[PDB]
Amino acid sequence: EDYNFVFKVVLIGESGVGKTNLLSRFTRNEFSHDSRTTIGVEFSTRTVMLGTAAVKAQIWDTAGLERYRAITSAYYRGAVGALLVFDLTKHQTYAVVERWLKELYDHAEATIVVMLVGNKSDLSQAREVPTEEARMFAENNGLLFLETSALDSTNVELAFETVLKEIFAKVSKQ
Ligand SMILES: Nc1nc2c(ncn2[C@@H]2O[C@H](COP(=O)(O)OP(=O)(O)O)[C@@H](O)[C@H]2O)c(=O)[nH]1
Ligand SMILES: [Mg+2]
Repeated sequence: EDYNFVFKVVLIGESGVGKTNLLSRFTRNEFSHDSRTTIGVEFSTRTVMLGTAAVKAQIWDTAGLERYRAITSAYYRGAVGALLVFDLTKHQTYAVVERWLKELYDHAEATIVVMLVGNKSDLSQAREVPTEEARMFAENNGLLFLETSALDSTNVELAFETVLKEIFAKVSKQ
């Protein structure tokens, strides 16, 4: 229980993109295919060293994020980070990224650090979203960017640590 900050980081994007498995990989180094999940919303935690600061990352996840729900407001409330995940082998999951941003900014504060994540990079042979295209989008929209694989661990820790360093930088100036 050595930590100085608690950072709430929510995972968002279409179902099937890998959000639950980015959580499990980062927090438990685990990867399932059909994940046992509780009803509604959950989080898992991981303490991370940022230089000499101890930060407790609170990673939030759910299966039904969906604007009609009463719970959406509470889900986003107090979030200082977000990973907006798409499946790089499914163009459709990336085509709705703008819509997810809008949903996110209706409920999160503008200071939230957002990373656009292209997941399933181990399947880059079957890619439908050029890295360059996704990268420019993120730059035009004030989003950090990375491609990850929750399956092969590529960039998962880096994804989370980059968001967390950006949050810490930011909140130090608040
Ligand atoms: N090849 C590959 N499959 C993945 C990856 N991440 C998740 N999956 C699979 O995609 C499916 C959905 O992933 P899940 O974590 O439940 O996504 P969620 O619906 O966004 O929470 C499951 O079969 C996962 O095992 C990845 O990085 N690579
Ligand atoms: Mg899930």
